[PDB]
Amino acid sequence: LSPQLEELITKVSKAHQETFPSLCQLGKYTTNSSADHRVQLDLGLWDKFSELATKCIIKIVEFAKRLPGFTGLSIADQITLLKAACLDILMLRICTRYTPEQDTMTFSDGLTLNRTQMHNAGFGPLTDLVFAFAGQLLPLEMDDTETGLLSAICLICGDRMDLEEPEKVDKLQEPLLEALRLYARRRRPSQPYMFPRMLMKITDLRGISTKGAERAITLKMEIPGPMPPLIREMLE
Ligand SMILES: CCCCCCCCCCCCO[C@H]1O[C@H](CO)[C@@H](O[C@H]2O[C@H](CO)[C@@H](O)[C@H](O)[C@H]2O)[C@H](O)[C@H]1O
Ligand SMILES: CC1(C)CCC(C)(C)c2cc([C@H](O)C(=O)Nc3ccc(C(=O)O)cc3F)ccc21
Repeated sequence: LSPQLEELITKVSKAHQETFPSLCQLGKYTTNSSADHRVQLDLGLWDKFSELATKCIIKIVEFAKRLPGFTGLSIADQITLLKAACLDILMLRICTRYTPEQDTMTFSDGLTLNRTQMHNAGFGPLTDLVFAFAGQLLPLEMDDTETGLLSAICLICGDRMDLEEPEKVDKLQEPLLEALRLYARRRRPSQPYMFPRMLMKITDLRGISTKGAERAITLKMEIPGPMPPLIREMLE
């Protein structure tokens, strides 16, 4: 047993929770825009969606800086890691806000969109793949500590190209992986495949993020102006 490891778990858990409200903590509200038929694009929904995406990107940067050692990396390496992982973490985040009964996802201001509205906000032909990923996350029953650590593991990874100090990043990732296995096994000792299944979701996230970046390129053709600047930073 390690006191340092337990403090790391609590610190990452609290950093996730304070930068990403839980479904249960949110006052849900809805919209009647484009709610019943899929269209190419509803620009009112794109505008609201992209605004919320921008806010969540800021929250991910805030979460990252709360991770032990992260601000000890070069500023360039911090930005490199954020740019490489932010879409992955966003995809994880919105898929933890999925309500199977209503077939909806909920954003951090409580906006709750049905599947068609998600499509119409810009997800387009990526919509059903995203909802199926969200679907297959549910059986894991991850809690907010596990989502936070998995997100941290996604972000702090020394494989990203163009890192200055990849070995320093590897060493920062090591206790995160240790903490997630410890925590997961302790919380559900009868389900020992939970930790490896959680790590396998990172590859799935990367696949979904890649499709979302491809979708960003066609969506650009359809909106009257450039995407919001922090979204562009992520997509470069
Ligand atoms: C992946 C793409 C990211 C690559 C790196 C580029 C993004 C770097 C963003 C750092 C932004 C710094 O944030 C700076 O302005 C933000 C908006 O005015 C403020 O953000 C503040 O307001 C937000 C509301 O919009 C809140 O959700 C934040 O919790 C709060 O801290 C910060 O308090 C301030 O420190
Ligand atoms: C429409 C499409 C496919 C192309 C454009 C970009 C790349 C911006 C993108 C980005 C995401 C991403 O998962 C996201 O931003 N999620 C997200 C997560 C949480 C919150 C919140 O808590 O409020 C808001 C969000 F917006 C999903 C779809 C797309």
